[PDB]
Amino acid sequence: DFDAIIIGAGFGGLYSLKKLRDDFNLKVRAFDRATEVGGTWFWNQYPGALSDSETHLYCYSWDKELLQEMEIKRKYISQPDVLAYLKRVADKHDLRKDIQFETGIRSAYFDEENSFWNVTTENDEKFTARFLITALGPLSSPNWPIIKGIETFKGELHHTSRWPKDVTFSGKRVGVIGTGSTGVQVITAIASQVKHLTVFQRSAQYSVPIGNVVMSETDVAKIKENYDQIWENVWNSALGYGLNESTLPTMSVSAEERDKIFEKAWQEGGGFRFMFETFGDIAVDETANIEAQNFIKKKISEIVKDPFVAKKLTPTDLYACRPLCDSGYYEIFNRDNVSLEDVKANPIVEIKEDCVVTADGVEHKLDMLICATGFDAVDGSYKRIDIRGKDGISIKDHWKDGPNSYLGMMVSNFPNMFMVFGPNGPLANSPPIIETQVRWIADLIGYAEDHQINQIEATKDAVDNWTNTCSDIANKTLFAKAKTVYLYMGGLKEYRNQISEVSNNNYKGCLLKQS
Ligand SMILES: Cc1cc2nc3c(=O)[nH]c(=O)nc-3n(C[C@H](O)[C@H](O)[C@H](O)COP(=O)(O)OP(=O)(O)OC[C@H]3O[C@@H](n4cnc5c(N)ncnc54)[C@H](O)[C@@H]3O)c2cc1C
Ligand SMILES: NC(=O)C1=CN([C@@H]2O[C@H](COP(=O)(O)OP(=O)(O)OC[C@H]3O[C@@H](n4cnc5c(N)ncnc54)[C@H](OP(=O)(O)O)[C@@H]3O)[C@@H](O)[C@H]2O)C=CC1
Repeated sequence: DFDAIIIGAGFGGLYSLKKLRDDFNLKVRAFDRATEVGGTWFWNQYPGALSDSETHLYCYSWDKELLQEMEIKRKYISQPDVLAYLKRVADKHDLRKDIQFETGIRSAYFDEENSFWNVTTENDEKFTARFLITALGPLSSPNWPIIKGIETFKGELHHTSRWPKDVTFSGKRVGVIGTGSTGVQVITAIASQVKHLTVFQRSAQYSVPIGNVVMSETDVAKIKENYDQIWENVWNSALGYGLNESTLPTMSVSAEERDKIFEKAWQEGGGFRFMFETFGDIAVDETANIEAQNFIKKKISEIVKDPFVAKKLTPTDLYACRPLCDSGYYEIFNRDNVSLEDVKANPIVEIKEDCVVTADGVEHKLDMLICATGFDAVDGSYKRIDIRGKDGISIKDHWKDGPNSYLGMMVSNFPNMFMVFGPNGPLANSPPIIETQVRWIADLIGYAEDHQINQIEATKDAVDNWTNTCSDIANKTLFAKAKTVYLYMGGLKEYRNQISEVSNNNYKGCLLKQS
């Protein structure tokens, strides 16, 4: 028996464990398939892996001594350094003694008689707990491209999600399929290391410089001396990225003024900075969105000296989402050892023992093929567990059409289960989201223990209520004319207001059962 079982030992699961064990004195065990803490920062060790958030904000805020001890080496933080940070958190707070590593959870079945969860590992070990905390992260299974003959390739074949140690690039012909955030990071990191690089691009996206520079001891001292105000700014913001979130309409200033504002953000770096510190309506007004696109289009044409390559890199969609972030991506395509293939116009039709074949019949001979082709959607990690709630309803069937929840944390028919960084949550920097959710869930569990209530479940109506306010906010946005509602788009501050009103009003929308 435990009071709570936690699935996952990334950012989300580690603070869940700290909060429930040490602040609410509950008996807790966490599980992870990994051999070490860190979650996605343990699993994802591909070349160029880098935070989107600046280093001083991509971390916990709840341990003030840890903040003052923070290593802030560069403006953004690389994967080995995030992993080392989370390892330090687990060291300082004695967390691993209550984490069972190398242990996958195969099933969790709710026992309506006892009002607790029966949790079974992949090695048939059974544990019981009143509450189930699912901290599964935003990514499900690695998505491989479905291409005839991929199994015949005899060279090195790697998905970015399983990047092996000891990979060497010198002298090799390498291909990369995929040009999302991970593909851009990999391509930028390895182009100078390989004999030849072929990029297989299905859809060009916009990318802005990230501006990753070293941090002087003075830069760092200025942050740490003001850290309380910095976090207060996070909690009162929509995105939690430390931005000065603009209200200025894009088309309310002159062309010369507009160019200077975009250039300012371009030089300082960051994708959210470009989209939301410049002007206030780029995600809302079609004309504003096109102006932002055209700024980046002009940059691509200036950086990439061959205009035919520049055209291939230039996105074609009418409206644009938030741009990627890079450390020298477009410059890569000026190199003599880089070839860009548009596989919308010239699709991949076959992989053979030594090559990728495109529809023009060209054999692209490769020593190594890197699939930066992404992951299944967030609800996949839930459906990959055999989770059965009331009446034995499985989460696979409950979410057959997509995920739906209350506040991003509670699922109807699944009592005493609480999601951390689950579907239908806010779009903001993730550590502040996870801290917000862990603290709300722990307060709810604490109120349960005080009031002797043993079953907490959100109602069908509350879920539909949450789905509607997500739909209503999203429909003021361009993001239907671009690439169930997966995200609450009201921002971090309003999300915290939303869940504060629920807890202040006796957990409206939650069925509470007393024993
Ligand atoms: C390179 C990179 C940069 C990023 N930068 C940012 C950024 O700047 N800002 C931002 O907001 N987000 C960013 N993200 C995304 C987000 O911050 C991370 O996904 C975040 O660390 C998620 O933490 P988590 O604990 O919620 O999930 P994860 O770190 O994904 O941890 C989930 C864990 O659950 C375990 N698990 C799952 N199913 C089971 C099971 N059945 N049994 C046992 N264990 C299981 C997994 O093994 C995994 O270890 C970035 C992601 C990457 C890859
Ligand atoms: N640094 C990071 O990696 C971070 C990632 N994230 C999130 O993590 C998730 C994963 O990012 P990423 O790993 O880049 O995965 P993405 O899904 O974002 O991009 C996948 C890439 O592979 C291409 N692709 C997929 N299938 C095929 C195919 N069959 N043939 C050819 N090309 C294909 C896609 O092209 P198309 O566009 O045509 O499908 C796209 O270019 C995203 O949701 C991202 O927002 C968030 C923060 C940081």
